[PDB]
Amino acid sequence: GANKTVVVTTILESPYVMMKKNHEMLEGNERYEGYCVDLAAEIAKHCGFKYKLTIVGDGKYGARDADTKIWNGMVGELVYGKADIAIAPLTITLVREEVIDFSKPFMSLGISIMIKKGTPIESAEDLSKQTEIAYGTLDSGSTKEFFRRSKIAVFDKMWTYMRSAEPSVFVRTTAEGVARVRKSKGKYAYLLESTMNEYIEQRKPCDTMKVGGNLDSKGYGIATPKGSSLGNAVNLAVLKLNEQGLLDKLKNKWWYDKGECG
Amino acid sequence: GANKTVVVTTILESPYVMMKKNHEMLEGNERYEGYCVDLAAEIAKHCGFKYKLTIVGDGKYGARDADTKIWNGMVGELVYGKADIAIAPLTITLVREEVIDFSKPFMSLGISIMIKKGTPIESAEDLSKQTEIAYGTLDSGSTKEFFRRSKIAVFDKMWTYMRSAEPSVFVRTTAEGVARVRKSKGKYAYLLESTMNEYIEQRKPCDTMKVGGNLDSKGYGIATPKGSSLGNAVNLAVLKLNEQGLLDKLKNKWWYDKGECG
Ligand SMILES: N[C@@H](Cn1c(=O)[nH]c(=O)c2cocc21)C(=O)O
Ligand SMILES: N[C@@H](Cn1c(=O)[nH]c(=O)c2cocc21)C(=O)O
Ligand SMILES: [Cl-]
Ligand SMILES: [Cl-]
Ligand SMILES: [Cl-]
Ligand SMILES: [Cl-]
Ligand SMILES: [Li+]
Ligand SMILES: [Li+]
Repeated sequence: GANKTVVVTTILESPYVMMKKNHEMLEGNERYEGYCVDLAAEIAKHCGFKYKLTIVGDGKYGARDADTKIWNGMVGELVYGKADIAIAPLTITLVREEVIDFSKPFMSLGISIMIKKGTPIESAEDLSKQTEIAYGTLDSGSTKEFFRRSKIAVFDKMWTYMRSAEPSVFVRTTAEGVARVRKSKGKYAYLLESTMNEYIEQRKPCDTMKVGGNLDSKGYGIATPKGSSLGNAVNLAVLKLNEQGLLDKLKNKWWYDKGECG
Repeated sequence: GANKTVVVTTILESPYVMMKKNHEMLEGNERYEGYCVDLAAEIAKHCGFKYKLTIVGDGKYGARDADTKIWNGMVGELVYGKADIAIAPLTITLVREEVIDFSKPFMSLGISIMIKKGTPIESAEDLSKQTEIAYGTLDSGSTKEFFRRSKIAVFDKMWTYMRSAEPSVFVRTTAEGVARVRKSKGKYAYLLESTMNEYIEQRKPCDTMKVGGNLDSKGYGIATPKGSSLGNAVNLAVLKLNEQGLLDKLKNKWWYDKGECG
């Protein structure tokens, strides 16, 4: 039948998607800005569709409840037909790949350590061998799931520590994790995706840093419902944008051109 | 119908696939060793297929002749039905994605600069601004195609330099490029994939190094003919192996555990 406007699901997470300061004077997609807003515009331009940015209702990326078998988050919105495409910092994982389609990665990343400057930690092994410096992750998402599911000795030890540490080492949002690092006088380290770690390192008050190698090597992908015709074109668009250098340009724009730490 | 042995196409390129020193005393898949040999075994274990490693007849990765429209290399073997899967350091690119299926990446990489130690070059921009130190790429493959197709000023300038430089700055094999760096007294720099650059930096006589940031960010993928049923399972296997840390283990095994430079 006739073309329809493509429903995009995304999530408010700086610098990927933010409401503009003047959003009340704007309408529709123009209310938002960020890396994923720019990426959505480029994908739509190359694929020739009109689209509407919507914000995922439950604030989650995507996981399946073990009891009800229901998928939540942006993955769920795709699985249940509430959105046509997810354009967000959504990690390509096996369990998600089984239920939705993903483009090839538009950004590479790995789990990483954020410390307050001066914290005597250089690696995941360092954290795992001690408890004076508490450490944790988001309470939902692929970083938490990495530790929960790991059979690698160091990361399994870290997960056992995280589950049993008091007070809770988990946080609900990136902002909460960053604030906790900044306010804990070196006694909290935050495990988060390297992309986000790099972004925060260039934000005032310039008191955090990424330390150590990444713990894994993953990618973010554009997601569509399994079998959706849109998937092929969107994937070719990601590859084209990468080959043209435009994904690198967008990362530089949102991470470094605007950096606040010199 | 009944299960059939899966025909794998690959290419002799160290450390991905090499003939064992004692290969004459061995048969079948046991004649070969390397990262991609180990990876093929893990993929087959997880997917439950038997397979035969074969070596691509024409020694190429995969490109389409502009006049005849015929695909060569491992891509061609898939397109024309001569192999069922390609397991090799095969870069995911747009033009290839249009004709074959690719798994999500099993290895990340970018184009990079190899110098003989002491060469006064730190970046692609450095190379592009001069001619005393000649520089080039393989005469076939995705690294050459990156420069040929680039509309980025620095890389377009480098391509124009490479096409017009005398004597020819192109090489036919990785070994030829490495040898040329080693024998040219600092007057040749080799543009190659970062993975390979890192491998060579750990090989005697320990006289090369990787310099500068990568020029792009790409991945190697396992390839199957478009629409092949094997593609889904193989892709899930790559993701599982990545999530288990086994791809990192294989890279360490073939790059660093065996490193010859300390
Ligand atoms: N990418 C993850 C969600 N996520 C995460 O787990 N850790 C982080 O530090 C993140 C920053 O932005 C999004 C993030 C997923 O897809 O679940
Ligand atoms: N990955 C490339 C082929 N290739 C390449 O172009 N440059 C290199 O330095 C390589 C090392 O191994 C394979 C390589 C393709 O798929 O064409
Ligand atoms: Cl509509
Ligand atoms: Cl282990
Ligand atoms: Cl057979
Ligand atoms: Cl440019
Ligand atoms: Li999928
Ligand atoms: Li494809």
